[PDB]
Amino acid sequence: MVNVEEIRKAQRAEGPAAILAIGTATPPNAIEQSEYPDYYFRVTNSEDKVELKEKFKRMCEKSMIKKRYLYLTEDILKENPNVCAYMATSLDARQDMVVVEVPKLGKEAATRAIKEWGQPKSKITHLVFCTTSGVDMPGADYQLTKLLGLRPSVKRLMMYQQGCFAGGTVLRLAKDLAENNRGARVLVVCSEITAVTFRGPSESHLDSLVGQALFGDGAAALIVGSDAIEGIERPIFEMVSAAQTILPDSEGAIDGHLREVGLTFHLLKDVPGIISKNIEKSLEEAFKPLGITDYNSLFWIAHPGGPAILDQVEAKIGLKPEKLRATRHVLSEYGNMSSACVLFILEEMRKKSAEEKNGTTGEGLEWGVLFGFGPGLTVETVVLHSVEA
Amino acid sequence: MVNVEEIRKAQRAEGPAAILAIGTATPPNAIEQSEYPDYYFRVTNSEDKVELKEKFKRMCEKSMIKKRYLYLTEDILKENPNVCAYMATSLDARQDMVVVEVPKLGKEAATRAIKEWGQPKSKITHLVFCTTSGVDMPGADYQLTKLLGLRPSVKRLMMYQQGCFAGGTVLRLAKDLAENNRGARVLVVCSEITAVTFRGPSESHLDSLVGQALFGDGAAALIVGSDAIEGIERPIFEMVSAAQTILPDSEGAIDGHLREVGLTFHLLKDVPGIISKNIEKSLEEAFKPLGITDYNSLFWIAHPGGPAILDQVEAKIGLKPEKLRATRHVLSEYGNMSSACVLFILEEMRKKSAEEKNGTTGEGLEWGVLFGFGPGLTVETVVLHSVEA
Repeated sequence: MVNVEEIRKAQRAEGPAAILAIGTATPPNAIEQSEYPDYYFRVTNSEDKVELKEKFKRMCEKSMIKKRYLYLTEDILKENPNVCAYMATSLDARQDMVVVEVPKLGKEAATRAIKEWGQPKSKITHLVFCTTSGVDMPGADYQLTKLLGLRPSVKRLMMYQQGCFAGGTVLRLAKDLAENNRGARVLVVCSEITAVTFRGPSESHLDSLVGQALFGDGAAALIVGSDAIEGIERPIFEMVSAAQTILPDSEGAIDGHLREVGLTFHLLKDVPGIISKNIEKSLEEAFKPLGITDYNSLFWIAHPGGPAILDQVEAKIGLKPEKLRATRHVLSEYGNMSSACVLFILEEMRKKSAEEKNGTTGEGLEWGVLFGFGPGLTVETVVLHSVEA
Repeated sequence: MVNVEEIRKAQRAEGPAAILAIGTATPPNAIEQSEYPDYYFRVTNSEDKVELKEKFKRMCEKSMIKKRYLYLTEDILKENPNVCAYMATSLDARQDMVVVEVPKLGKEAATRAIKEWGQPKSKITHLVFCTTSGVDMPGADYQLTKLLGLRPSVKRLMMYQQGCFAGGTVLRLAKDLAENNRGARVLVVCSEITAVTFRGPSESHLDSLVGQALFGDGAAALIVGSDAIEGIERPIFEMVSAAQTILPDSEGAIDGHLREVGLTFHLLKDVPGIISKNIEKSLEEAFKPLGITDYNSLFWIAHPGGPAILDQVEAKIGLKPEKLRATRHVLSEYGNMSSACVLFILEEMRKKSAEEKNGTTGEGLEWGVLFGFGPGLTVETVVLHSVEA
């Protein structure tokens, strides 16, 4: 009767997966980085710590961040004083905020992506939801499904407690979902809210302090699919390959623990040095098979974990000073939004390329690379193809 | 130069994903269910609550569970008295146990699966790790990678805080990973440790009490891959399709929150009734395309959330009394091991089928169905194809 070989050929999709739409959203309130050290040491009641404040001023001035959007307001902090301490029990209060706000912000981003896409919500077949802020059952994927009114039977993948590399991961995931399933349209959402990590300062833990200087909130959403319907859907970027690796002997370079005091962060040794030392190996594995050896001929998307990472990668690889313009722009305007960052950078890049009338969505270039960096020292490497503009 | 269309055709695999190996592992200590009511009310210092103890006795006697394996021993509870209270802050103590024990147990199962597979560990290209017990960064996937000595560059998917349906989810995930990537061999691990949910009894929360009667520990591992190398690798079950849906108007049927007191569980209304009312719709969606309408002609794997779910599905669908033998056997010998359960049942089924000299790994039958049930009231439905013996 029926053969699994024929079933398999019919159920799989045809060509490479493409990003068909992008949307972004942030909390309403942006705080200027120039103002943040005064603000932070005030609402954490740490004005006594003059030495520490001077270090944090340097951190914020060095961050190359102009502003960040933050769900956490002074009013919310007044209501939650255990969140303001370096270490006070506050996991429940932080969860109460984030289990609601993460899918809410994610919905805002998704609605925008779906608007650009222009297709009925009912055509979405898959949902990949990613966050590093909070956990619950059922998860944020379920909540977003309900908020948006997606079909029941949407195939969901809930990616919790992922960390900063996961912008690459959700792309790796959506690629396989879209390419292996003929009519698949994958909604991808990364939604990040720093209420789970915000805390007061400790002179014993300066690395936690740098986190307070860098992390901001935001959500990004994509529609990903193979075999775009002509005249109706329009690819923006196509995916070619997606890799992931653990950088050698980088054990506790970036750690995060979910405790009674919320999510703690540890950031040790030469994270910028570790990434810079190793990144060319990931470049070569990705591009040597394509016959590409000049990395300046690529359009670049890198997770802006901090400006020192970008600077040292640029110096190591010998990138022209403007290659990381898009990445530095979202670092400047949004700060480090963990997993969502890299997707904001894709949006920045295709918008700027259009306004500057480059020939393609990737700054006029054909091939590009997207990097996520995060705990494990994990690096995600996605090879992208631009589309003619 | 090179065209992405040809690259795509070369980089994807040919046939359907197959389970190539199965391994399981449990903590060393099993507690007889006949002894559990006395034990539990003793170590939680609740012997005063005679009324509640009799209720719990009814629960354990009704559970159709003979024993469970438990990482938590009386010695560990004595060292962690805040875990024994119904409500005491204890998340840190539970995380400390589970962030270590979950990948440790997973490694045991994985080593067993790899032994059966018989191929070098270095041939593993992907790792899907699933747990509902604890979260950390980097995750249990990173830890398992380090424990097993997998290649860096193994492509990892860390599935946290998933719940009891996730045995289905990891199959759904591994299917797309294996089928979309030509040489891919996917290590799948589900590892579940109930130290995160163990707590004392409360007459105000009887639904928490049923969890104390049902949940046990365990880990299961699979190797999944397409295009098995003939004479070297041996498919056990092949995957045909994988679906996921949210049962209508089942809102708070199964909830779990991760709080300062650990993981709390809420289990409301007629979970068995909700599942039974809706399950034929998932059967029909899965099997109508294959021309199959007699659900007794399938080999069955169902998540044993409780014996009432099994009994009511059986009655509703009109299943022969022996169809759920394999599922009921692992319920009896292991209890409810959340996401790992369904994988233990696959192992039971193919082992029993072999010892009974049935014509196939699925009790002599060609087609089968695997169900995962969990929060959202989510049901995962996987269509399986057995292999000749």
